[PDB]
Formats: sequence, C-alpha cells, structure tokens
Amino acid sequence: RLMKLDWERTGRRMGFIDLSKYEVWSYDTECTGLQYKVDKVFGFSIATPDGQSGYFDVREQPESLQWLAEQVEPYKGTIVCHNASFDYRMSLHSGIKLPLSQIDDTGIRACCINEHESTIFPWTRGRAGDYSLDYLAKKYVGAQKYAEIYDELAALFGGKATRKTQMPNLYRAPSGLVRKYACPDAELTLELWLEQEELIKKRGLERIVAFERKVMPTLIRTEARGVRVDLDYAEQAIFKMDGVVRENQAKMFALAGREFNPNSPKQVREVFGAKEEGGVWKSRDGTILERTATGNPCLDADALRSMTDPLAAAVLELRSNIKTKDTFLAKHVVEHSVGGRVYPNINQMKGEDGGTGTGRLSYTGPALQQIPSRNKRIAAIIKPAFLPEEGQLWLDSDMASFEVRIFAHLVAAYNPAIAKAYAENPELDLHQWVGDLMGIPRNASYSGQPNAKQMNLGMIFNRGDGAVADSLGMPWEWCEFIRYKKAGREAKSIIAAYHSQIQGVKTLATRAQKIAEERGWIQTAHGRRLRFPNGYKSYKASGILIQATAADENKENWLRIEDALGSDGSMILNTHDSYSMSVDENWKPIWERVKKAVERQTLRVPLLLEFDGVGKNWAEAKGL
Repeated sequence: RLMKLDWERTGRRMGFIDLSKYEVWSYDTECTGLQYKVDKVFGFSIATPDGQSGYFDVREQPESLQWLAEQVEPYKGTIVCHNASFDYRMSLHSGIKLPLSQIDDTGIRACCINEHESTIFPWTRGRAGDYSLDYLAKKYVGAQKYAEIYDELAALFGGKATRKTQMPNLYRAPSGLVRKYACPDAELTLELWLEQEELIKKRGLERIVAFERKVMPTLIRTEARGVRVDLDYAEQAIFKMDGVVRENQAKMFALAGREFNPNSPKQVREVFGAKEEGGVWKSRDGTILERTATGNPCLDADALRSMTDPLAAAVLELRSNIKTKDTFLAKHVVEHSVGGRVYPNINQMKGEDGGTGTGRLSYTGPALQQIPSRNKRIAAIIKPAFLPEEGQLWLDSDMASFEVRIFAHLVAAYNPAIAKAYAENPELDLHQWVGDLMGIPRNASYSGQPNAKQMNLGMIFNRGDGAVADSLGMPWEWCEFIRYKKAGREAKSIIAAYHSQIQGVKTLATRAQKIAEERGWIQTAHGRRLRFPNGYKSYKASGILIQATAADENKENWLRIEDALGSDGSMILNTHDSYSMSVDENWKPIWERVKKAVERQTLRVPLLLEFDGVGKNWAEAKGL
C-alpha cells in the first residue's frame, strides 16, 4: 500500500540474524503491564531496513535474550523505539541492557516535526489526533495494522476489539497471536522513523532533533533512578489532606449558601446562578459561558478559572485537593510505590498543562509539578514525604526569576540598556528596574494603582490593552466587533508611557508576529520550530517564544547539573524553576560546583542558580 518495503512478503519470520549489517533497526517490547520495577518483559519484536521482522516470546524461547545481548554488545548503529523511555526501562528491569546513547524515539521526533498533532484549530475535522504510533504511522506513512488481530483477541478475552482494551491481555494470549500483533508494531515504527528522516532532512530540523536526542539519556536515567519516599509519613499526610478537604468543602458550601454535590452538573449550574437570555449564558458574576455539545452552559475548569467568583476558586481548590489526597498520595505514592520509592514518568515534550508546542517537560504518577506553590500549607503537608538518597542530604535550588530573564534577553536585542543593567547588577529585578524608570511601584499597594510587575507580565503573555487595564483595576469596558475588553483612557496612557521608557518590548512582539504570519513559523536559538498555521494565534508569537526559549535552557540545566554532580550526587527532580539534588554530607563543595556549572552569561542577561536550603527531606530544605 505504497511503502518502501512489503512486509507481508518478507517479514514476520526473522530469526537470530546478524544485526550489525544495519545502520538502524526497530525495537519494541511487550510487557505484563505498565508499572516499572514491577511488570516484566515477556517478549519483544524487531524490524530491519530490508524487510525482515520477528517476534520472540522470551518465556517460551529464552535463547533469544542470549542472541539479543550478543547482537547488541558490538552494535554501533541506531536503535529505534516509539517510547524509548518505556522500552529501555522495562528491558532494564528484565535484564536486557541496551546501549542507551544509541536509542532513538519516534514520538520525540514527531514532536519536533509538528507540535500540533492534537491542537484543535477552528478548521479541524474529527477527533483530536495525538502522538500514538497508530496515528502517526497512518498520517505520515499511510499504513495501519489489520483489524483481524484485535477481533481474534476480543474473541479470546472479551472486551472491545481495540488496542486500548486488549493490551492488558497480551501476556495471556498464545505467542503466535502476539506475533501477529507485535511484528507490524516494529514495522510501522521503522517505517515512521524512515519517513521522519526525509521530513527532518527536507525541513532543516537537524538542530532541534539533535538537541532532544542529547537530552534523552539524562531524562531516562533520572526516570529509571526514581525518587525515595517516606511511606510512614505519607499515610499521615493522607489524614492531613482529610482535614484540608473538609475545610475546602465548608468554604465552598459557604460561598454557595447551601450544601451541594460538585459532581452534579445540575447543582453546579444552580450554585453559580447560570441563567440564559437572548441566546447567552451568564453565571452570577457576569461571566459569559460557552455551551456544551449537549447544549448546557459549560462550567468546566477552563470556565471556572475565567470567573472572578470566589466560589469558582473554591470548587477548583476542592477538586485539586481531592486529586492530591486520592490520586497523588494514596495511589501514586502509597499504593504504586516500589521498595520505598516512586518512579514517575517524565514526558520530555509535553508540559505541565498538556500542551506540546513548547519545549516543556512534565511528570506523571505522581505529578510532582502539581504540588502547589502559592499554598504553602499543602506543600508543607506533602513535601516531607520525599527523601534524599540514603546517607545524603536534600539540596534545593532555584533558577531565580527565570522566565523574566528570558524576556529581558529577547528584548535586550532591541535595547542595550537591559543588557547593561543586568551587567552591573546580575541580581537585578526587572520589575523593580522598570518601576524605577516610569516612577511607579513594583507592586500594587492600592486598587487601580499601576505597577511594573503587571505591566511586564502583560507583555510577556501578549495581552491586549483592556486585558492589561483589567489586571490593573483601571477603567475598561466590553465592546462588539465579536466581544473584547476595550481599555480606558487612563490605561492606554500608561501602556503608551511604558513603550516610551522601555524601548524594544513592542519590537519583540511585532517582529515575532510578523515572521509568524509571513514565513509561517519562528524558532528558538536552539532551533525549536514554533508553527502558526494560517497565522492562527500569531499575536501570541513572542510570548510562546519565551516559554520555548526558557524550556530550552531548562533542558540545558539538567544536562549541566547531571554532569556537575557526577559521583558526588544525583538530581532528584525539577519542578517549575526549582532543582532538587541528593548530595553528600559535605555539601558546600558539591553545591559550588553545580552553581558555577549552571550559572552562565551566554545569553544577553545572566542565568543565576540561587541556593534554597538543605535538609533531611524536601520540606526541610525549603524551610517549611
């Protein structure tokens, strides 16, 4: 069906062939489940660039691990998996040592090539699209697994005849069936990797593709190491969250005037006062609600966040703390822990919000980035559950004012004063440095008082003049066009005065949006391509550049820390702009090496790593 190889003629029967005769080959594991350090590999499959492919049940045929180890020890070429982290770790636990610097990831390559596989544009047709192998193979090589195996599986086990339903069953099926399932997987993976070479070659993505490949071993190593936990405390924390939830509930019933079930869509419509008029749905705080497909007024999380109603923040707070007690604590740290540690997965390309279009990484199971930062009470309940390595101390540090320095550096191209200001005072606070020039304060003391922080943050998130006015408490009002926030007379004066005292901020926004509209994309200095199909949301161009450049330099941090610790320690984790490390008891020499290895002046403004504290666990290092 228009493919390089014809796998049905040549494949599915490969044996202990010689793999050194290839520059690339495919690899795919089948495991008893998904839990690292618990489930084990039960078989695997490999495809070769000359039409061969094979599957081996390691239980029935243990001669194939010996051949594998033999093939892999001299092998100098590229190994391809779709999920390099999963395949390499499940193998490692099962005693299959692959050379990690030689593994490649079809899904990370897919993100470098188009970050919007799941983005819903105003013109899309169907369901989302994603980074699964089935979907990327269909879209890029036009290939697809035959549905006959899923039917055979369902006839054996029961459920829907789908990959999602039948994967948990594969180690229970006869190996000739898993051979029909697993061989095309390695075939489609190698054909995907082959077609990505062309697209990466034709589109000049060699730099960002190489960068993420350089990053990958440092995250799989970290992923495989895990974080040590204190489970005896963790059970105590679930009793503390109990009280925190009971309070969240009381505060929420108070704001509604009654008790109710936040899980009943009807009662949540009642407490927020959702009324319809002339085709429009409003909630009691005046917010205009969109409709659900079912025609109901939509009160999802995106809508709650857009309200000023305190009841919205209360609902979201209660949902969040329930998820922290039940999913974060009970399930991921207490239940699924293994020998006193937890092993979350690190998504190298998907950020904390599920967005793919920025270099951001993010944890799952437990989601360590989802411990709050503006509620020190919750962090103080959770963070004592996380421990350094046995014998070591917990060192916490912070990239100070990270995303603002990235901003300063991009606009520093069009303003040498910003570069010189940070040169004299490397610890300069950009907000205070702008307030000190406009004659306005860094922060608000009174409502309606203009401040530098809110100004600076409205340039960072490309924000219209009314959005800026609103964040300041300055007069504004709604207007048709269809609906938008029109800035008042007093707000357009400070925004204009802002762009006169701070030259270059407007040039950042405009050149970024322009190039996004002409050429179709812009790029970080590491070469991450940020794409704006049909100029969609192109006015956001400069802000997204900041998130991406700051995510580039964050992956640059892991590389530099992991190297600087060496044998003296290990990076525990990274949340937001913070970096935790397990270090030896003589910690000051180790810390000063990490600090000089990370702190750099290779951008237009310095990057600083500021010490945060040391302790016997995560909370104590932070001072809680």
